[PDB]
Amino acid sequence: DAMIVIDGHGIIQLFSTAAERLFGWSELEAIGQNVNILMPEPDRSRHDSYISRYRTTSDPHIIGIGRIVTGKRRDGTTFPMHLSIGEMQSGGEPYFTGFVRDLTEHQQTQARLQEL
Ligand code: HEM
Repeated sequence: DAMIVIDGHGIIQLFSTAAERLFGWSELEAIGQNVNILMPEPDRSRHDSYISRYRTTSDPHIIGIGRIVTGKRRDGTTFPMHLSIGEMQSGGEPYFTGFVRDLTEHQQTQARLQEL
């Protein structure tokens, strides 16, 4: 699906091919950018606090729990996507791997069936 790996500060570490197609950023452009560039406000400005809250409390909220959210493409367009993150440790520091399943087609099919 699309895959993104970030470090404990929300910085993109790895960014898969399918992620590039989905979000519109190339791997080099994406890497080193904060994961919040992938979501609209008000979430964008808060994401760091979310990662910060968890880091500090050690109390999971959305770890291993998939939820539907609104993502943002490079061109400004937004779209619903299913997201699940796994926590992993490497080199002593924590990393988070997210799997994204695009849901636009589902949202359109559902909107359309409702309209008809
Ligand atoms: C691109 C669309 C995304 C949106 C809209 C989004 C939104 C959110 C929200 C609302 C929260 C906190 C929810 C709560 O308090 O229960 C959160 C937490 C978090 N997100 Fe995201 N996120 C996005 C993508 C990502 C990705 C791709 C990663 C991992 C590579 C990620 C990593 C995290 C982490 C580490 C937390 C903290 C977990 C916790 O507090 O339990 N997010 N996100």
